[PDB]
Amino acid sequence: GFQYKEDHPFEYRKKEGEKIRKKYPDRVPVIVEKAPKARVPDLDKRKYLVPSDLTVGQFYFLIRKRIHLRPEDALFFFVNNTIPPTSATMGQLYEDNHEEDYFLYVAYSD
Repeated sequence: GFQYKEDHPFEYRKKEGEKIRKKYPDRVPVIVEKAPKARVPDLDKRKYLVPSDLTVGQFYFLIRKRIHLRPEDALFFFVNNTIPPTSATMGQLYEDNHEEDYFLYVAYSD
């Protein structure tokens, strides 16, 4: 599973997610890591605070660039056993998929 969940016990993650949701009402907290079997670069930053209206497609645009993919290279997000559509907003994805620690978890893969 996600490295972030190894690096921090549930109770602390939940307290931090609560904190963020209180402090930043129009942002959604996202943990982003490479999928276990993906063959692409790792990012140094895993904790994201993105506008709720940001689309999944825009988030691909940002992630793709940070891992030095070309627009024509494949990239997928895995979110709770699904690939979200590009038209979904991160706010929508958060409401549908956030964990009980109040984070949304997104894996990326080629």
